[PDB]
This record gives sequence, C-alpha cells and structure tokens, in this order.
Amino acid sequence: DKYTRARNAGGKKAQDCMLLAAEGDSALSLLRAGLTLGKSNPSGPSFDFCGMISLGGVIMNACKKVTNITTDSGETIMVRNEQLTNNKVLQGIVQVLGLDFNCHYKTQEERAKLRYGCIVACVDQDLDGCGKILGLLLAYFHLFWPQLIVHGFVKRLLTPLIRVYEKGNTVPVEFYYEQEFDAWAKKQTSLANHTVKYYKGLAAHDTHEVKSMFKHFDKMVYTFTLDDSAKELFHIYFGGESELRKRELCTGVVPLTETQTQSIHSVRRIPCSLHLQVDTKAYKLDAIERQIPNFLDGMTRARRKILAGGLKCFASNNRERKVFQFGGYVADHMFYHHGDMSLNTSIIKAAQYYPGSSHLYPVFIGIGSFGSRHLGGKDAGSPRYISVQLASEFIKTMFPTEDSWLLPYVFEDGQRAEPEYYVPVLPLAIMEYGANPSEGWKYTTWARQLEDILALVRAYVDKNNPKHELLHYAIDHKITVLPLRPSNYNFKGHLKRFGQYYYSYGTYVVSEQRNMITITELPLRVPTVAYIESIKKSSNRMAFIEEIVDYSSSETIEILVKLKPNSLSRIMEEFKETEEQNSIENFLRLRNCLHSHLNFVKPKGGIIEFNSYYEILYAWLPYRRDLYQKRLMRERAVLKLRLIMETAIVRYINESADLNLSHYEDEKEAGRILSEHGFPPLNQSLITSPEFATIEELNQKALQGCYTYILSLQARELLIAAKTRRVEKIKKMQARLDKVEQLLQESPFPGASVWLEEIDAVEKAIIKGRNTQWKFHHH
Amino acid sequence: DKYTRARNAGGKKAQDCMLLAAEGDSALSLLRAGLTLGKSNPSGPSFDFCGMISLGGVIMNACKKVTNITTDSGETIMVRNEQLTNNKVLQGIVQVLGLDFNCHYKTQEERAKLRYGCIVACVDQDLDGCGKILGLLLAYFHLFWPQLIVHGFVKRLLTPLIRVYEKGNTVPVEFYYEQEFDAWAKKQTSLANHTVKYYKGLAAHDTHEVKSMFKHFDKMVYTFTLDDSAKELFHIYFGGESELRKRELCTGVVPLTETQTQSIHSVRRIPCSLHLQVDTKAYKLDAIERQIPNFLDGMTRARRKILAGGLKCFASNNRERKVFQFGGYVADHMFYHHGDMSLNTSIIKAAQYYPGSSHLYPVFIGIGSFGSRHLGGKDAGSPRYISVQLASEFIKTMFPTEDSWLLPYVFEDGQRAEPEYYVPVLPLAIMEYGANPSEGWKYTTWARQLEDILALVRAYVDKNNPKHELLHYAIDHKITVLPLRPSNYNFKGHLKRFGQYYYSYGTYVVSEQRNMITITELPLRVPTVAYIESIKKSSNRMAFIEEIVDYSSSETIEILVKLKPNSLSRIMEEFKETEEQNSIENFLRLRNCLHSHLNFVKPKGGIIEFNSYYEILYAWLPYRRDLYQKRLMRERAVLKLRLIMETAIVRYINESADLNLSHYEDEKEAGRILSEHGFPPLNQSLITSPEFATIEELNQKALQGCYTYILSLQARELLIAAKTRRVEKIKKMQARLDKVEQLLQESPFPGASVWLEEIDAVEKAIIKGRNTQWKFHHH
DNA sequence: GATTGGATAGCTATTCACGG
DNA sequence: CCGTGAAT
DNA sequence: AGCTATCCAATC
Ligand SMILES: COc1cc(NS(C)(=O)=O)ccc1Nc1c2ccccc2nc2ccccc12
Ligand SMILES: COc1cc(NS(C)(=O)=O)ccc1Nc1c2ccccc2nc2ccccc12
Ligand SMILES: [Mg+2]
Ligand SMILES: [Mg+2]
Ligand SMILES: [Mg+2]
Repeated sequence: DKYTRARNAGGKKAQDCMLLAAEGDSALSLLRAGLTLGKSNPSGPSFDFCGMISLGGVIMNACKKVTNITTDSGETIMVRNEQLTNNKVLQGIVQVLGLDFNCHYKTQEERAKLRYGCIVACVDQDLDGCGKILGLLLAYFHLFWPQLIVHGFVKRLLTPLIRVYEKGNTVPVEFYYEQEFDAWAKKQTSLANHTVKYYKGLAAHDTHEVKSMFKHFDKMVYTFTLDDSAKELFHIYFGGESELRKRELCTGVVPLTETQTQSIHSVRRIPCSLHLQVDTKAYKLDAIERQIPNFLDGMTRARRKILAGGLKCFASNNRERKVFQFGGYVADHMFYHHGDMSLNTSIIKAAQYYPGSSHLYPVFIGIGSFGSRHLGGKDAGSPRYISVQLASEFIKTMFPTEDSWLLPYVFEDGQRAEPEYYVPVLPLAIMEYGANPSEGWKYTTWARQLEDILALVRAYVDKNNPKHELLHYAIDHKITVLPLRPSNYNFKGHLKRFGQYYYSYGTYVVSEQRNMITITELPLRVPTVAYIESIKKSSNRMAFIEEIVDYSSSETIEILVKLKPNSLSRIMEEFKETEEQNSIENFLRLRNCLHSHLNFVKPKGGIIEFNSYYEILYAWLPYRRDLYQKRLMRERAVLKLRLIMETAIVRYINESADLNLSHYEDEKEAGRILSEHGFPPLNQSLITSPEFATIEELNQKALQGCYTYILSLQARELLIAAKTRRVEKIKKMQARLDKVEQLLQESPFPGASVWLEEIDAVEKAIIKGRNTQWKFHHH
Repeated sequence: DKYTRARNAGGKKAQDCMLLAAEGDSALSLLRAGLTLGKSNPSGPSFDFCGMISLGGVIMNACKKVTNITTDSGETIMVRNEQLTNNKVLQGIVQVLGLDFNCHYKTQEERAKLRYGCIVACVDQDLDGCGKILGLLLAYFHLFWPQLIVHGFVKRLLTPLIRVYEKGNTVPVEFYYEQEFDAWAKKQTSLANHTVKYYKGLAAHDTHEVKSMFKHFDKMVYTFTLDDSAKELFHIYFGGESELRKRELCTGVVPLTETQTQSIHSVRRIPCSLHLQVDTKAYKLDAIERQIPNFLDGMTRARRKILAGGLKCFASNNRERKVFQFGGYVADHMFYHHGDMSLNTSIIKAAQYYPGSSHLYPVFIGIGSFGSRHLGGKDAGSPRYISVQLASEFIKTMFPTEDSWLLPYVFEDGQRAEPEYYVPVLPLAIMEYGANPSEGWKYTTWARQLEDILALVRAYVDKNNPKHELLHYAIDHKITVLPLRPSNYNFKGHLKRFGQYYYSYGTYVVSEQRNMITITELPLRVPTVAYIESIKKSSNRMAFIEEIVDYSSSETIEILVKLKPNSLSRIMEEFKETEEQNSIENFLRLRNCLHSHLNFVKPKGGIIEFNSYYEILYAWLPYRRDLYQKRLMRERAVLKLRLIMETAIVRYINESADLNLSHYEDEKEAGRILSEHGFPPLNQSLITSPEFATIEELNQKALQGCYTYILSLQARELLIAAKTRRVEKIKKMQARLDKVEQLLQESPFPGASVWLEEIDAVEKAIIKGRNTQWKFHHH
C-alpha cells in the first residue's frame, strides 16, 4: 500500500482532485519529484489536489476470472472469482477510490460519491506499459463500470518516447511512435545538426525536462472515450476464446490515419477502440515474437541474444564467469532493454542439464548447482554464486563459425545485434524438448531420435545412399519413407504408438511374496516430488497404500510402495486393465501422452503452423543448402582477391630493392610511382578479413583500391624465408581455390561433401558430450 | 523459519541428533546433497540424526545488550533489553534448541532435556564467517551457558580452504590457511603437474568431493573447549570497554605454532581462546583496515577501488553509465569480492554533492537525483536509474596521470588491482567531512579552510615566500606558524573558537511586531528533518511554541517559529544567556561543537593517531616530495633511452638502401649483420611503454634485448616526411630532456615549480567546479 | 536510543493455452 | 487447480 | 523493481 493521499481527497473538494496510478516505482519517483515543485510555479499540480499509488507490475485480467450467471428475474449478475477478490492491487485501488460493484454511476450524483475526480494512469511509452498494463486496466474498468469511461473518468498521461532537439532552438519536436519519427526524419534532408533522444520508460526526462513537462501539465492529460464497436473489441483481446485471438493476430497492425491522430491531438480524447487496435495488438504481436521459437533456429529472441553474447564474451578465453556478470555483459552488448532477473533466469535455464531436461544439447557448461531431476530443476542456485562457460567443442561444430558472417542481422539504432536466426547443421527445432504458452498459440515439442534424423539427412545429401533417389520426390513431398520416432536417450521406459498418439510408460517391478511394489522409471519429463504429490492427492489410490517413499540419489529414481494386505485383487478390480494400459500402470499413473503443438515463428515475422515433424525438416533443408552454396561462392571470391593481393605482394618483394621506396617523398608520390609501375590498387582491409559484407559489396569495394598493402609491409617480411613461406601459402590458396571450384559442381547441390563432414564432426562431438555427462574436459 | 527437523529429534534420540547451522542457501544445498546419499554411502549421515537451519541474519552482540544487577539475595542476574529479546534469529535458535535461561546445565540430567545433542556451525572459510559469526556465537554461549561449551555442546565443520590435486592421482591435499599453502608451495620444488583450487566458502565443490566429505563425515567435526584464560579474553573482544580493544588491536596476529595445530588436528578439539586470538582478531584487523581512511589518500579501500575502476573505465570516453553497470565493471576488473549493493551504495555516496555533504570535491559527476540537504542525503534514487561519469578535469589535475605508474600496488592472484594508496597534489585527508566508527576506534574529520591549506603548502614549496624560512624549522618541527581554521564555504553561520573547541552557530533574526523568530541557517551538517524532530521532541522548548513552518528550498534554510504571545520574557528567564551562546541559541539549539577523532591507517597496515591537523599535513608532505623526485628521475631515464632508440632508427632509415635487407635469409642473419654494422640491441617493447618498471629495471632490461625496432619498421616510415617528423620529435625530446635536467637541480627539492604549477591548475579546476555547482559543462 | 560507512541475500504475483 | 518461458 | 537488521564508538 504505497498510497500518498491528497489533502482535499474525500472532502468537499473531492470532485476536482486527481489520482495518479504508476506502472512501477520509477514512475512513482518521477511523479513525486514533479509534484514537489511548489513555490517555483503557482500553476501546476501539487499534493493538495493529487494522489499517488502504484500498480506493481502486471495487473490481473478480470475478464477471465469473472463468471456471468442469470437470476430468476432475468438479471445477469457477475460472480467474481475467489482469486479475483484476493488481489491486493485491485483491492487497494477500489478502496482508495471507494468504488462500488453495485452502483452503475449513470448519473452525476452517484459520480459525486467517489473519493477522487478522475483516475490518471502514468505508464511508460514502451509496448508493455501502453499495451498490456493500460489495456488490462481499461478492460477492468469497462467490464465492471462501463459508464465511468463514457463520462471521462479515466485519463492517461501521454509522454513522448522520442525527442528531437535542434541547437539554437529551446523547444524540441516530440514523437510518440517510431513510424512518425522516421517518416519525419526521412522527409528532412539532413538531421546532422539535430540530436535524437530515446526514452526507455519514465527513468529519463532529466529535471529540466520534468519541470518543462509539469509546467504544461494540462497538455499531457488525455481522456479515454467509449464507442459502440469497442465492446466487441474488448471481448476479442481479453475474452476467454483464443480462436478470436488466433484470427486477429494472423495479420499485421494497421496504423492510424492522419485525420484520426489530428483529431486526437486537437481534442485530447482517445477512443478506446483505437487504443486496442493499435497498442494492444502491437504488444500481443511482440509477445508472440518473444515467447515462441523460430523453426530454423529452435530458440527464442532472448536465447539467441544470450548465445551471441556468449560467443562474443568467451571468444577470447573460455573462463568461468558469474551468471550475474555474464548477464550484465549480454545486456550491455546485445541491447537488452528489459529486467536483468529475467535474463539471468533464461541463462540458468539454458545451462541446465539432467535427464528429462528441456535441452538435450545445452550450449553452456554449468559450474555449481543447476537443478536436478527432482523438483523439476527449480532447485538451482542464485545467479550470484553459480558460473557458466561456453561448450565450445559442441558449438563450433553445430553452428559453424564461417557461416555467421552470412546470416541476416537485427539492427538496433543503426548498430548490429544478434543475428535474425542461425542455421544449424542439424535441425535443432525437432531435436529437443519444449513447452510454453503465448498469445493465441501454445508451443510444445517432444524431441526426435538422433539416429533417425541422421539417417534422413544422410539420405537427403548422400547421393550414394540406396534411399537417396526416393527421398527426393518426383511425385509429391508428402509421402513418408523413413521413421521419425521419439528419442529415448535418458529414458528407461517404453514408447508405444496407438492410433495417432505416442505414449510413454515408466517401468516397475512387483514382489508379491513380500507385498512390495517398486517403480524404477517414471514417464517422460515428470518431476518426482510432483508425481508423489499427485499420487498422494488421489484418495481413491491413497486408500490401498500404507506408505510410499524414495531413495533416489540424483539421477536414477525408484519409488517403493507398501500397500495394505490383500489389496492387489482390488487393484485389478477397481482399476481396469486394457491393452493401452494395465491395472498397475493405471493405479500408479505410469502412463504419459505426448501432445505436440508445432507452432513456430517464420523468419519474416509472424506465426506458422505445421502438421508433422517431416514438414519442419523439409522446410529447414533448403535454408541450409542455400547457406552452403552462398558460403562457397563468397569463399571463392575471397580466395580470388587474396590470390591477386598475395601475388602482387610477392612481385613487389622480388624487386623491392630496385624501387628504392625511400627515395620518394611521401605517400601520394609513392602511390603514383607504384601505379606507374603497374601495381593494382586493392582494398587491403576488405580482403585480409573482409566483413559481414556480401559478394557484390566485395566487388564494389575492391573496385576502389589503395596501395596500403605495400606501405604497411614490415622489414621482417623482406627476407628470404618470409618470401618462401609466402609462396607456399600462395600454393595452398591455389589448391583450396581449385578444390572449392570442383566442389561447386557437385551433385545434388554444391557442397554436399562439406555437409557430410560437418554431420560427422557434430555427431562425434555429441557422442563425446554424452559420454562425459555434458562436462567436457571436466570428468 | 528455514528448519528441517531431524526424524529422531524431539526427546527420544535427542542425545545423538546433531543440528547444522549454516550461512545461506548454498550451504543448505550442499548439506542436502550430502545427506540425501543412500545405497551409495551406507555409512554416512542422514536426516535421521541431522538437523538443518539457516541463520537468516546476523548475530547480535549480547554482551552489550544485557545488564547485570545484584538482588538482595546476593545473586547477580542478567536482564536482557527489548532488542535482544525481540531478535528473530536468537529466538529461533533458542526455540529450536529449547534452551532455558534459568537452567545452568551443570549436569547431564539438565543437558538431556535439550532437543539436540550438539550444535554444529557450518560457515564459510573466509574472514567473515570464521571470525565474526563464530566469535559472536561463542560469545553468546559463553555469556549465557558456559557449561555447554565446557561439555562440548558446540562444534564446527572444518572444510578445506585450498586443495591442490596431483595429476594422475585421485587424492589431493588440503590447506585450511593461506599461509600454510604458501609455505608448502614455496617449499615444494615444482607445481607444474599440480593444480591448485581455491574454495571461497563451501558453495563451490565437486560432487565427488562432497561424496568423499560425507564418506568421511566425522573427520570434519571439531568440538570447542573452554579454558581459564578465555573467561577474560571474551571480555576483551566483546565487552563494553573499547580501551581494551584499542590496547589489543594495536598489534598483528600471532599464528599458531606447529605443536598446537598438530594437537588440534590429532584430537579434533579447538580451544576457544585460540580461535578468538586468531580468527576474530584477523577479522577485526581487516575491518579496521577497510573502514578507516588512509591519511595520505584520504579514502578507504572500497573508495580507492571505485576511483581506480572509474579511471580505467571512463578513459576511452566520458559517456555516462548507469550506477549498477559501473559497479559491475568495477567488481569485474578490480576483484571486488563482496556484495554489489555495498558497492552501489559506496558509489552513490561518492557521487553526492550538496551543502554540508561529506565530499566537498566529489570525484564524480552525477546525472539524476543524489539526495539534498534535507533528509541528510538518503533521498537519492535507485542505482538502476541514475547515471554517473568521471569529473575529468578535477581528477586529472588532482591525481596526475603519470604518477599512477609509480605507486605501490595491490596484487590479487598475481594480477594487478587498485593502488596501495594515492598521493594527491593537495592533502585530501583534511579537506573533506567524515564521521564513522570501526572496531576499537572512531574517525571524525571536519574540513579545513582551502585558503589556509594553499598558503601553508605554498610557503612550504615557494622558497620565495617571506614565510618559507620559518615554515621550515631549524629549531624543532613541532610548531605552528600559520592558521588552520575550519572551512566555511556553504556556511552562512558563525564559527567561534573557545578554549580548545570550535563552535558553529546558526543565524537567526527577530521581529517584534509579531515576535516572529526566523532561522536562516543551521550549524554544520545537520539535516532539516532531524532538527525539526529534535526541536519538537523536547517538551520544555516547544511547549512555548504553537507551530513551526519551513519553505526551505534545495539549498536555503528558513524556519518561522509561531511561538506563544508575550513569550520572550521567560525564554530569557529560563534558557540562560552565557558568553558562549545566547539564550535564543540555547533555546533553538543552534550551536554545535566540532569534535575531531583523527585516527587513520598507515600505508603499510596498522593504525595511527594524530593530535592536530598540522601533524597530518607534516606527515603528508614528504611523501609527495619523494614522489615528485622519483617521477622526475624515471622520466629522465626513459627520455635518455628513447633518444638513443630514435637516433638509431633515424640512422637506419637514412642508410637502409645501402644494406639491402632483402639479401639476407632470416631473422638471425639480419640480427648478426646489424650487430656487425654497430646497431645497438635494445628492448623496444619496454622502452616504448614500460608503465611499471622501476629506474633500475630500465637499466637491467635495456642491454638484454633484440633488434625488433628495426625489423618492425613499415615501408611508410621509409619516406622523407616520416624521417622529418622523426627528427623533429628528436629535437623536442632533447628540449624536454635538458628541461628536466634543469628541473632536477632546484632548491629546496627537485620539481618544486612543477608542484606549484599543479597547485595552480587544481585550484583553477576547483574554482570552475564551484562556480558550476560541481557540474562541469552542464550549467 | 540516533547517527555515520562498509559489509553480511532472500523474499514479494501475475499474463498467455491446453491438456492432466 | 497445476504448469511451463519471458516479461513487468 | 523494491523491502526487510546489525556491528563497531562517542557525543547528543
Ligand atoms: C503484483 O506485482 C507486485 C506486487 C508487489 N506488492 S503487493 C501489491 O503484491 O503486496 C510487489 C512486486 C510486484 N511485482 C513483481 C516484480 C515486478 C517487476 C520486476 C520483478 C518482479 N518480481 C516479482 C517477484 C515476486 C512477486 C512480485 C514481483
Ligand atoms: C537473509 O538475509 C540475511 C542473511 C544473513 N545471513 S549470514 C549467516 O551471512 O549473517 C545475514 C543478513 C541478512 N539480511 C540482510 C538485510 C536485512 C535487512 C535489511 C537489509 C539487508 N541487506 C542485506 C544485504 C546483503 C546480505 C544480507 C542482508
Ligand atoms: Mg519498462
Ligand atoms: Mg561469505
Ligand atoms: Mg551475496
């Protein structure tokens, strides 16, 4: 309860006081600082007429918790959920404002009973603040007291996130959306004399800006208004039907026309339907993009940033670092503008490894406590006391280093960030476990057998496999010719397919001579403590058992169960036996069903729904093949340029004494003399280690050349051994060049043998990691 | 209430159950992993007879919170105050153990009533856990129930601190103290095949390691035993007399002899007196070292680390950074092995600036809110939302950049860290405000007037000042000839010296047409809120006042005292008007006394006590003088070496076409022919950038070198323009060399004029900072 | 009791889907 | 009712 | 994102 009352709140001047609701604590501090500006300006808000309160992060969604029931007289009353009534934030809001769940406030006399004139929401300009928190608050108010919105009881504090200043002019130009900002920027010829400022939340606007904004306080308050359509909109974005969200979120967001925003800014009334259509839709699309993995990479945006930052950090030396320090480094270098605790949790999850864990091939090696098979991995240590390091042996084979220069990249404010997506050697999307929800769709994936995947890919790329010709299709690409069965690496149970569903069964053994029943393997991905709690809550099963206990150490589980005398007969009697599941498995809940929700995010943004793992594999193959071809082409261009440069270098070295470079005056004279002598001008910085640059860029930049590759020659290279090593290197480049030229004309596509070798290397690395419990050089 | 009771604990097997008291959740996880072993370690501890509890706090010193009173029955009883009774950790411990404060437990019958047979402390091996926590626990038990310590009711878990593994062997060796490991390693012939591992606490250990520890569990439990001496020793370390700690902590810790440690490791019993004399004394000495400033530098260890880290970080660019990110950088790069919140608080305190603050000259510019005169500076923002940057001008003028290469340094694991101490141009120890306690001592300093300090230093250095001669002493250097008065920069009150004490007075005015009392200034360093609460607390003062009001701005003080009508008379009558302070000041408490406790830390460890600021200045002067001399000599030597190198380089570049280096085969042939031609062999890397080498190191490593400075020359240098620039550089270096030679011979000591120029520069920087409210290029 | 600095770490609730 | 990851 | 208590000393 962070309420800071107003002096006139609840008194005879209640109908002109204001209540400020802050998204978090930074907004609280900014509001307090602005309010405590008395005696410097008689005009402006102050604590005698304004309130102060905090919402505390995400607020609850009332539209799902409430349930509508009709009465005898046809009245429809909304019963509020037990959890809904016990929420502290909503209770505090309703107590401070003195709202009633029975009065409809249809008349001004009823509106006079509230303790404040109006409620003003102060939230950040980011997607989360404007779309989720404000949207949820609007949904709450619309659901319970729709009439309040009509009479302008709900207002918001609109603050820009972009400010462009021009030196010599004291007033800036403010943009509330990036679209209008960049449209204005591209409209102008040059902004080199200007300066742009972003505001990631209300943790900005230095005291000068705070004073300037609070001077014109009334110019920032915007009143929400209601229309007819908004009703059916509020049900779509916050109702209990996810099908409507699926249909709504399958398309993009249409921005507001100029007339609409002109009316909004001239009158300062915002229709809630427009707010839902723009801000909430944008937030939901961003949430989909953040919480659902890409079908090529298999990882979400946060995990991709983590991997890129880890590669950058541990490229120098693979030394352990604290999770907090590494997360801070990642947030600093990868431009992660969210809370650090979420990043640390994501790192910890990515580094975990145990039977049944989400990652079969984690990209990190964890030093410390990183969860266990029991407790579902939630028993991990704090990020301040555990360390992670790069599993370089597996990474350098799964994500080839030379292919990183060719992926499309994500640019923030003109700076490079983590790539848009990686293209692994083997399809990682269908090679690991995962399960989590998002807006509209849910994602769930059970890993496939490694041997089946290897056989399929080797058939596709081998050109010598007896099944290669039929894997390629001259009829259609829906037929299945090879099995893709669920993996059972760390699983001692069984997997059986019935109809269209795969079921996993744990294994047990029964010693009737003593009346003891012991289970030795639980089904796939079930925590032991959760399983024990589940088997204890069922009183029907609990009746037969005297006691159950465990002696599982850290990775192998066994439960021993002593049940009441002469209970087995009743066990078979009450619990039916079927070919899908026997009496004992039904009794002990040793059967699990593997449901798959193959919903991913396509490279160009958006969602995509698959029907089988074969579709994912067939979609992933062309990207990898094209990446191989592009890599080879750029490699050939680089070799040609490098050969030309090295031949010129050797030619200069041969006759360096004759030239007598010391005789000439300066750089330009020497360059002119060299050009007169026939030395070609190249781009040394673009050829010795080019860039993320592409091939046409390579040619264009190599067109304009300098003579720096001669002037930067150390005297040590002028000896004889250096020249001999240089010509040997030239021979090696020539051999590599004609080898890759031969590789280019290869069937079925260029670089098939390279793919085969990478497959073998990654298979060996995976085997080595499995042998040492995924702790390389630590066994 | 973290507590997992043992199965047998409660009164049936209470005599064999043991309770493990740990530090944090890391120890909890380690102990849980050890105890959960089953069917793989049958002879080992388990939850049948092992307790589990977390302290979850810090232990209060009970010896200071109790009162001993003798009743009429000739019995001395100890009554505990409210805070001791209400402490959560002690209450939990006494409830779990079921201790009685009336039973003396002198026999086995009363001891059997306890819920556990023994209590085992499981703390880290660092100074904190071993010293502070264990000493406080032992003090608690000895104060209340000595017989429990006598009968071995208290034990500790002794875990190895450092372990070295022999490659090819599965058994390492263990050391519990750093000195033992250091002695063994120095005595050991070679350790290339040996792998050392530090265990900072027990949060980091191998699974096989903990498996072995719980395989041999009783080998790591040591019982504490009492003796005759300890009865008084506790009173020295935890009693109410600080003089005993002053007399005890003024010397180093005497290590345990070989016979004592051999007996301890043989019988597994530890005398409590030895533990107090070693671990607690070491911890207290470390606390003194890290909580009291150095009299030369003027800052503590944490502040020195912060300053060095800021200098290293903001060198590339002065762009602002968030406080938490900068703290993470400092912790990473200078090996800060403590919590991040402490570092963030220290940085915030170092960057603060307001009237009456502790830092008249902050080493940081703070963007955001950093507190104000009211609330004493505790109203600053969160470290995640306020930015800091380096005050480049003041730092560069106060701590010269070159001198940083010549200070003694602190080494961690063979790597450099923050300097041992800094030697600023002006003595910063007596130009700031400070007040804080530490073990056995208190530090309190009131800043001196800048003008007096400048005059004193100049008279000591100018050699032309008419006061220079008698400032030096041919009779005795324990006399004062110049004033040293408290500074009044942001002070509009009065300062008056009476006897041996300075007093600060506020300023007040009176108006008789209402009898309005207006306070325009408070004494030095008193927050407004605390003063208001103090004036309200005393009944006899505000009983004559109805109201008090204050419209105080961010930097101004005004208090209006709405007091009773016709009241002045008994204010004069009651509150006595003395020559030291008038009745009105006595009635508003506007007089303060400036007490100074000048206790500092010597450069080579230890504490030192001064009697006046003149002593501090006199001690500080020779260090700066010697540093100036050493800097001048090192620069002279470096200049000579660089002149030789550049002359040789010029000669080569001049006659390079003659030798025709292309003819020779490899590096050795080129070196041989160069030596034959007479080019001297030097250490190019050292002379180009020594950065830490002493004056003798330059000479010793000059002759042993290579011919790298020739073979690393590029073609661009062979041109005429490069040679002309080189010869111009040679001329400039010669001019600087003979200028330095002139500076070397200079009365009274070398480099006096340099000191004068730097004094003028720092004075100008200070004035510029004062004029812009210590916000450079931000006004 | 209060007050100053530099050190000790672990809790506080939700949103989004779709099956148990 | 619970439970997953990524966010306030 | 914030919120939770104590140790040292000497004067108030
Ligand atoms: C409802 O969200 C919060 C409420 C409170 N206090 S209350 C009204 O329930 O008595 C405090 C914090 C939060 N929000 C939380 C977070 C917000 C931002 C970032 C991390 C957060 N982590 C939280 C963890 C547990 C509970 C609330 C958190
Ligand atoms: C659980 O919190 C604490 C645990 C300990 N454990 S131990 C054996 O090292 O003494 C010690 C102290 C705390 N409490 C802490 C705080 C309590 C109140 C207010 C602020 C606190 N700040 C802390 C900062 C770091 C560590 C513990 C703190
Ligand atoms: Mg935000
Ligand atoms: Mg510790
Ligand atoms: Mg910690």
